[PDB]
Amino acid sequence: DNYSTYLLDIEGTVCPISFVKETLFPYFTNKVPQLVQQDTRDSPVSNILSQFHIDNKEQLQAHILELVAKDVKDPILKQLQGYVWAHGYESGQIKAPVYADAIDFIKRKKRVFIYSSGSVKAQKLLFGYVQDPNAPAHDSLDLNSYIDGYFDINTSGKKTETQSYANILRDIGAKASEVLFLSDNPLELDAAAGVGIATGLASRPGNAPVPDGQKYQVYKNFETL
Ligand SMILES: [Mg+2]
Repeated sequence: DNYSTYLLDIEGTVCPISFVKETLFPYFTNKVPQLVQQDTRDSPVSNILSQFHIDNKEQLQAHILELVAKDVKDPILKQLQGYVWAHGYESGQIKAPVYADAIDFIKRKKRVFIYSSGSVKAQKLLFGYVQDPNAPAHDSLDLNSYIDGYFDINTSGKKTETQSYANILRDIGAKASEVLFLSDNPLELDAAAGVGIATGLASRPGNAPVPDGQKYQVYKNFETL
């Protein structure tokens, strides 16, 4: 095809932007009280919880819920989230709603890398438990065997800085002209375009509107790519 490699944003690009707020955050916040109130010092979750450095369980419970409500990027929160979400996914309580055409795209393209604000471990977990478009309530699908790599803010830098894309090109080992980057955020695409990577503006139901006067090619789905 036109490109050797594809770089994909997650939220608003391959997954509905509604997933994190309608499903992941509420799932996690509903589980918090039980895990905090049950206090066995020797647990794998107990080691995570101790890294908040708050001994009072009422204060700890309130603090965790505050961090979620204020969208605070605390790595101890992300680990706690990872632990709760892993069990949610493994138990079948949650499934990642990847668009049917994004599933097909990932399965057919030869070189596919993910770049997201979520950590690499969280991305791998999301792509391991994908909702089956043919039967949402049946078993989830594993797309990890179709993904060649994952990038996050820690591995590569901020999504709006050109340098971050230079870091990804180094790790991908591809000429910038051979890479297409798909994202719903124009500021990400602008950063990518600074190092010569081709760009495409993903448009999905629930995303912020696309202004009439805008420079990027718009993709409503990935069937034509
Ligand atoms: Mg996005």
